[PDB]
Amino acid sequence: MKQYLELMQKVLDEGTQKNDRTGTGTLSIFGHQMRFNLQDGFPLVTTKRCHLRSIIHELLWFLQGDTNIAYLHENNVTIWDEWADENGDLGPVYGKQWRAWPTPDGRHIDQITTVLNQLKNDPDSRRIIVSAWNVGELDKMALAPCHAFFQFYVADGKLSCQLYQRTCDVFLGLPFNIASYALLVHMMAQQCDLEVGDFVWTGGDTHLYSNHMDQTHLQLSREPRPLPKLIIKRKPESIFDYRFEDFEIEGYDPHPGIKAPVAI
Amino acid sequence: MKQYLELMQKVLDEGTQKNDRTGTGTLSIFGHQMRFNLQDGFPLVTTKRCHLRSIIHELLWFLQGDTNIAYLHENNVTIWDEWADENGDLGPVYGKQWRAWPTPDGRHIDQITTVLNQLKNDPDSRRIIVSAWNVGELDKMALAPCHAFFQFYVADGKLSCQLYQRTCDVFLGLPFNIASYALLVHMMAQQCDLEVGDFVWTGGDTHLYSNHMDQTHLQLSREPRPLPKLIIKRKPESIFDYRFEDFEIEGYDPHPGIKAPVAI
Repeated sequence: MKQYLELMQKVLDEGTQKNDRTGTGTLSIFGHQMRFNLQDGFPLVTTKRCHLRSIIHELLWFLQGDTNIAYLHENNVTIWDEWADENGDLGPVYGKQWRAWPTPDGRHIDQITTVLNQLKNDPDSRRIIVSAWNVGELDKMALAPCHAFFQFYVADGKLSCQLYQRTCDVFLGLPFNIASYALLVHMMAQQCDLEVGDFVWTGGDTHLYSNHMDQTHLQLSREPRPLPKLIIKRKPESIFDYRFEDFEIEGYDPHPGIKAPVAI
Repeated sequence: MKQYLELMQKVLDEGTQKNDRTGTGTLSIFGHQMRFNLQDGFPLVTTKRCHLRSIIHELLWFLQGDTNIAYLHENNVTIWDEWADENGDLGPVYGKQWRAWPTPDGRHIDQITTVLNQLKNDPDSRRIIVSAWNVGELDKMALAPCHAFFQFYVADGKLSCQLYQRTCDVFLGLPFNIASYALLVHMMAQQCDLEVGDFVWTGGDTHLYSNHMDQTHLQLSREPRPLPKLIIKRKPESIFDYRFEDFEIEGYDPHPGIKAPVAI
């Protein structure tokens, strides 16, 4: 997409050379923001073939709040295998914080229900927020939250959402990340009888790995195509009742997929 | 400053009309980002007279972690009086989370020391973060964090910082907000023997109150002047040992101050 390709080019033109968790070098910039008007189409990259299968399953999994990968495994979703232990546990990652943030007084805060409550009764609230950045539980998580915090906003009958992504592998992870949150906005909007607004993506350490340079140049040589349209076949009673089959994508005509090799 | 005035104009041109905590109407946009290269000068607005007295005291107060306004009062800083109770308490606001985030297992996490530890031993970390958004303690705070989360970044010997501001009164609060964080970056950089980089400001619900429109148009008619220079007269042994007198501003030549009337 235009916004995505412009970010790739920006990292290439302005990125500084360094390293990551000590391994593969990277070109990186700090601080970036882009906006996707969801009324213009579902933001699924077209300059390379992407699939929504894992994205959808992971999101439904997040919303359920169970951090064991059992559900993902039953559906052959393996993106979390790398971080899961023998029992399939990941510690209190995303879902646990979204649905049951533990407080010092023994309570479990349901941030998703809280946000829906706010969108329904106080849509102009300036604190319709979900945070996965639970400082007191970071050490127990298999992975510190990458999509760390997000906020909702309502205006002119439309729901918008801004995500703060602390770290981002532009080539491998970003396409997945944008589609995931765009899907969440559509689901939240449907439950609130609102139209979709903008998805605002804000990033911290935004980078391209050195071994993805040829792949990036290849993608940049391709012309973006019209964005597809997301179709929600059913209207569930609540945000926790969506099913994999409820989602469909129309008019998706991407360029060939590009593999993303990673070092270990 | 150029960046500040451009935001004012953007809210005027693109802002949507609505309301706040039910009271004064506002013009607002959602999602914005601007960057201040601290090497170009200290970002203290010049199109209206600003003072750093309260800003400095509040920051030193944050760093100490005590949320009682006693210190502020002793120095005639009254910006928190509005929210403090009879005893001068505010609940677990900013400072408490910065220095002693309570965990469910009975610990108090010092995020400031953690960040300094990271800048010293792992400057390329993609999670050098401080969060004040403690979901489990929001109800006990006199005010939910407005400057909610910030992240540091190091490149080419320079320290950068990005702040996520969930809500922002562009006319009254923003000038204060930018200077406060710019000061923190300078202090953090000095302690780490680094040069200052960029301060990246990211906002959520960014607005202008209806009763600040004339004031905004007046400020927009004024030409920004060269930014001043921050002078740190001393080099403390740690981030917790700064004193009010350690800071001085040179070359500050602003336009006259503009009062900001607020409804109650």
